[PDB]
Amino acid sequence: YKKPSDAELKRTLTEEQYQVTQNSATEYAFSHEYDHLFKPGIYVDVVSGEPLFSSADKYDSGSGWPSFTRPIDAKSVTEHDDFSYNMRRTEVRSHAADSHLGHVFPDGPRDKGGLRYSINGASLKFIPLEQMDAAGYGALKSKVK
Ligand SMILES: CNC(=O)[C@H](CC[S@@](C)=O)NC(C)=O
Ligand SMILES: CNC(=O)[C@H](CC[S@@](C)=O)NC(C)=O
Repeated sequence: YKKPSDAELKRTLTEEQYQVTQNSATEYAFSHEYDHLFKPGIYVDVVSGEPLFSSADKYDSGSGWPSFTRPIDAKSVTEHDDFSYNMRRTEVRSHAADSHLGHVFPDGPRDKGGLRYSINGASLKFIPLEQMDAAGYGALKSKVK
């Protein structure tokens, strides 16, 4: 409920950020750095800068995309069913900017809830633990492992 026009996004995002978040174009498995990033911090929507994921919940599923057991809060994302490409899938988008993020699957680690949020790295901006104050995310420094 807080998204710019596509033309504004076209001039402010990279081609990969644009195609993934605005056209739901899945990045190639293993292609984004965030697939192999495991440092403390938060992952935010590239469009709104709203907090989406904590480093605490990030894990390697071996899929080739950033994987998380949960969003930072259920409120941060919007999920819906998708029956395209002949599949039953649940798409995940950010709440405020409504960016396409990826999909959620019921094959995540059971000790952490059983869900795998499979997210394009291109849909995210990583904010390191240390920069979280300077960038306005002080109050979430404690969701971070
Ligand atoms: C290759 N990755 C896995 O098998 C991951 C690792 C889980 S975490 C909690 O370290 N497990 C699953 C179910 O994807
Ligand atoms: C079973 N895997 C898929 O359907 C994945 C979705 C990954 S998340 C990042 O949307 N898509 C492809 C094209 O392999």
